[PDB]
Amino acid sequence: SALFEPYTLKDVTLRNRIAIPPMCQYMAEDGLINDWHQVHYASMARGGAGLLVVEATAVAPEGRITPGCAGIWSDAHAQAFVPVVQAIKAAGSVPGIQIAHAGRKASANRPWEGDDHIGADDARGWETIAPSAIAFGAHLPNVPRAMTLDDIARVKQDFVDAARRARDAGFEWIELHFAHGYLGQSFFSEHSNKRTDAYGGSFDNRSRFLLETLAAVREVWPENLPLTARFGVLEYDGRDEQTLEESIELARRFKAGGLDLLSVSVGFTIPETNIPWGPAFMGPIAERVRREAKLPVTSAWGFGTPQLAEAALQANQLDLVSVGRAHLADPHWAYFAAKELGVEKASWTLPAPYAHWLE
Amino acid sequence: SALFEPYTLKDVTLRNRIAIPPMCQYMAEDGLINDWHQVHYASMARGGAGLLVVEATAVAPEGRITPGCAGIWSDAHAQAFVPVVQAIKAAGSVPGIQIAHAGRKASANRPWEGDDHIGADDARGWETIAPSAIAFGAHLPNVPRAMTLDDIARVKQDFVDAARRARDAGFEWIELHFAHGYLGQSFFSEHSNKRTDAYGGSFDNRSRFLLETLAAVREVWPENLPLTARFGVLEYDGRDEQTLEESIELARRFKAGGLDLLSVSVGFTIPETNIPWGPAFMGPIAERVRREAKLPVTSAWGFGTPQLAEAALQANQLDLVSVGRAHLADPHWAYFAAKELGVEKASWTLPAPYAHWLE
Ligand SMILES: Cc1cc2c(cc1C)N(C[C@H](O)[C@H](O)[C@H](O)COP(=O)(O)O)c1[nH]c(=O)[nH]c(=O)c1N2
Ligand SMILES: Cc1cc2c(cc1C)N(C[C@H](O)[C@H](O)[C@H](O)COP(=O)(O)O)c1[nH]c(=O)[nH]c(=O)c1N2
Ligand SMILES: CCCCN1C=C(C(N)=O)CCC1
Ligand SMILES: CCCCN1C=C(C(N)=O)CCC1
Ligand SMILES: [Ca+2]
Repeated sequence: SALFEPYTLKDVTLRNRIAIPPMCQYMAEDGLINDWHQVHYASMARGGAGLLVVEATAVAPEGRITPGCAGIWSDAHAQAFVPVVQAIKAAGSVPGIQIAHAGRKASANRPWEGDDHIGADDARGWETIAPSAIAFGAHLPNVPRAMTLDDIARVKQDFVDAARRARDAGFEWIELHFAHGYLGQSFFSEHSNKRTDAYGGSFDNRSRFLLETLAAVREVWPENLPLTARFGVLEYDGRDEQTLEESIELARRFKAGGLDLLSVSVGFTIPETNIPWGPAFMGPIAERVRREAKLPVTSAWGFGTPQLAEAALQANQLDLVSVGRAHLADPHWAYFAAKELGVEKASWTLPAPYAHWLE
Repeated sequence: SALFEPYTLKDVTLRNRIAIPPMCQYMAEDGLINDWHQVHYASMARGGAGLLVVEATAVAPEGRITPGCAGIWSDAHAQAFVPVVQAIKAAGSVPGIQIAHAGRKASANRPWEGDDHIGADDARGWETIAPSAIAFGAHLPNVPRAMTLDDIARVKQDFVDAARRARDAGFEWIELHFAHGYLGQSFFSEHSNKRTDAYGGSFDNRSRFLLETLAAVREVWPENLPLTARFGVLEYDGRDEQTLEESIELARRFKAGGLDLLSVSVGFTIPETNIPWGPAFMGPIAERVRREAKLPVTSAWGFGTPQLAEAALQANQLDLVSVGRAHLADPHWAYFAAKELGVEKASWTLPAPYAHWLE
């Protein structure tokens, strides 16, 4: 089975091609993770996935999506991740982390608590920052503060500091969050970036924040550990042909800047879109990025069917398959997949105290 | 649906009728549980089961099955369970524990490490104790030493000490392990008990160790928390009619002695048997014990299909359905069952960070 072949990137070897993508838990307090996360991540890692990327973790407090988001903006925050890292490794999985800044989509309620921008009366809220003073709209009407050159320099340095802290916590895989309409994606998109300085206007200028951040992080992140990023390569906003061409060119520049793998996603930069949600709908998009930018890729958004995952690998659309919600439903989904694809000794996808009894 | 009705017994209310029965993990060292257990139990509790009975926990070192079995024979051992109790409660489940003594089946290898008696030259082994100096046979050939009267007093007191510790660690449900061929079962069975003192021969005498242990535990275990036991009510040894009749009379005496619920199982006292394994095969046996002894019951051994569980409850065969291996496969099996049975807002069997997304 393609899905259960190992994968080696730099010095890291994954035991199979199942990745658990970052999934916000909204259970942290002041950025600090706790027993919610400890058990959540340890249980999924024991489930058999080869790679577990920890949820979007804010590089600065204002970079959280919500008051429940994890952070890594101080050494105390980083120390809190050490037992999560070590529990993932003890299970035989590889620990990764996604470091993030929510940009204009920050200062929002938890999804099951309204999922909308926090109101001004509410004392949980904070001022948001973005390339331009323009609101997402819809359920996120708050207008961000337009970043100055000093802000841009400060945020870049926050990504660098976060990467250094991830390294020292023991993460073996890092993912820069340049997707889903948050700070990085919003610098790239003409929808949200109306700057007239070096960071807006042209393709080179709009790309600049992303490329400068990647290069700054590259200076502290170990050369022998995968350096990856997540990027929304189209919006389904009526501009897909040109947007995707630009996105793929940026992926070529990521590669020339030392990126080891790209997690291919959707932009979500504005609400006025028509995303054609469906089983494995990103497969052919990821394939095009992979082939044209000549870079390893993963993608998500409809692969929790073991046959869909296997198919995407056999078609060389993906190098890793990211399976999210199915792991929330069943933290041992990788075992389920091994059974469903007829892997020999499928139960030994799991640790002995389970595997012995399930074969 | 019947599966998702609450259950109240003494001061304890279970949020549904799904119980996770005790399942040995063989991952402890010198009886001390560790991070294996912490995550294992916390993840299953978050999966939605109403009751989680912690694995067979030895009241004394020689009463472990294996060198990996959990123990509660010191206050340090009991303190190790406190975070497990706390995590089970935090998940909305009720924490229980099974306290145990393996009798002549003790001093064995872990199941994936041969599953047989440790040989005499292996320094990991120990002398075993039992009512009479008779081996189980087959893969457990070691002959136990016959217990003295002082041994019997000491082991009863170890059960008392274990219950006291379990109480103080915060467990809300206790289960005495009088099943599966271990020490208690072996006092009751004529196959293993050939004693000629007060603890063997007659039905009263064979019952004595079990009834005295129950009464001694009852003195320390709070009256407002369920006091339960697991007991093998037949062997499938060609003596089932008489064995079942005696087992049911013993169950009546347990009830008279303050037992709140009986977990109905198979004796496994000797290897020379013909157990008719199949889906829910214990259902009719449990029903008969329930009806004739007038005690609430649970059972296991083939109920991990949601329809089989639901059917057993509607037929009033069981008050709680114990689902073991399906929870090793999927710690969130209770959510899977809620979906399979068409429970409304089934995803909210799980905590919010999962339920919101799975709706
Ligand atoms: C609870 C939850 C939380 C998040 C997500 C989604 C969900 C369900 N996703 C998107 C996620 O990584 C993935 O791409 C999607 O879930 C699609 O994959 P599945 O169809 O769920 O396998 C996500 N994406 C990301 O880049 N960083 C993150 O922290 C989050 N957080
Ligand atoms: C790994 C493992 C370990 C144990 C068990 C079984 C398994 C699979 N079982 C028996 C268990 O509680 C249950 O009765 C059986 O698993 C049958 O139920 P299922 O068919 O698995 O739902 C068990 N029984 C018991 O009384 N105390 C225990 O500690 C153990 N340990
Ligand atoms: C962005 C649209 C839906 C996917 N989600 C992504 C998140 C992320 N942190 O990238 C958080 C919630 C949902
Ligand atoms: C006689 C074996 C029945 C199932 N098991 C029960 C155990 C028990 N501790 O009661 C341990 C292993 C297996
Ligand atoms: Ca011996």
